[PDB]
Amino acid sequence: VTLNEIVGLEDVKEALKEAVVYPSKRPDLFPLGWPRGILLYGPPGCGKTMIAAAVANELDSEFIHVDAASIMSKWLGEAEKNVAKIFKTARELSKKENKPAIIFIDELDALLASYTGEARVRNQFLKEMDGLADKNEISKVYVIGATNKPWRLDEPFLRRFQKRIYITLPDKAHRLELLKHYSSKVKLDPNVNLEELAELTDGYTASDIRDIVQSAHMRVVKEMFEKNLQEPRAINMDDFREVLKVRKPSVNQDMLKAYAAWH
Ligand SMILES: Nc1ncnc2c1ncn2[C@@H]1O[C@H](COP(=O)(O)OP(=O)(O)O)[C@@H](O)[C@H]1O
Repeated sequence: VTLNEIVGLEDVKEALKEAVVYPSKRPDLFPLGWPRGILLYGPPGCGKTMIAAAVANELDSEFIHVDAASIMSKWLGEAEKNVAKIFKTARELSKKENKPAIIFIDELDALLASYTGEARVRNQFLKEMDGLADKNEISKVYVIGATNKPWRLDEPFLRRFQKRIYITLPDKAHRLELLKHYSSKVKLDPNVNLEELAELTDGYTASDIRDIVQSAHMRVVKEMFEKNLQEPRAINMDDFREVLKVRKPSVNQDMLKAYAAWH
């Protein structure tokens, strides 16, 4: 998974290049240092995972994909042990290959939740993060965290991520490119208006949009199968309309401004 495979997020692409790629490739050029914690926050299905992997891939760095919910445990002492082990692994990958290591931690807010005092997982995580910054550390390790509930992160936690990037719902023009992108792979009737579809999909995420196209395709595929035909008819505008009547956005009303509030 590469950067060219991601439709929008040109300024996000830039920010991460700036935070990770450039200092990894030219450390001498950052005499004022750089942060090693990047936080991607926003609604789900907006490309957070995608973009983290797309930069690991750009740098050809070592990569560790972690789901924070997976690290947690209903027994004492396992969650902070798991945390310690991930960072250690990374440190060692980095020094062994003499190259940077990227840990992508998805569902970051999970570290703060109650499975069992939750403080002990937090404090270990906070210590590893401060450890990355240490000017005696030989390993070059970066942490890219993602959440769709940033309000669940406390402020000391936020202080370890000195770069913090809001990834929003796609705008009309973003939606149009996503539409163009996903629909390119299926066959459309000339009466189909991407422009109007762009407008009707306000509130919908990038994966929602993919799902809308998939779901529209399925109307024709289903038509072919149930009549035992060879190939399906092209997708028409009404097909999208019927999908839109029944598929509402993954992101409801308030959550959209929980996000802009916190941002
Ligand atoms: N900018 C984008 N361009 C192309 N596809 C996207 C984009 N954003 C999201 N997607 C699609 O949505 C899916 C979910 O994206 P993901 O990176 O997991 O979202 P997040 O991590 O923000 O919850 C991906 O498999 C991809 O199919």
